[PDB]
Amino acid sequence: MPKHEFSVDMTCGGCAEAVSRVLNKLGGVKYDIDLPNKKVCIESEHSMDTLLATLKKTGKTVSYLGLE
Ligand SMILES: [Cu+]
Repeated sequence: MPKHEFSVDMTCGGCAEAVSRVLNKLGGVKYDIDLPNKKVCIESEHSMDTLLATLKKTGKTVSYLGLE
């Protein structure tokens, strides 16, 4: 499917807010958000690639994990 975990840095909550403000702008995405483990579980018709170059605009320590 197009289920896409990214590990990120949100060592302060505002990074999750920022990430949301990023990804939301994409539109079709939805994304669950873990703060303590600093992760975004994105599930999106828009591919991991499309996600990457969007999520990248946060410029956190974003690292993409496997595709489900
Ligand atoms: Cu932060």
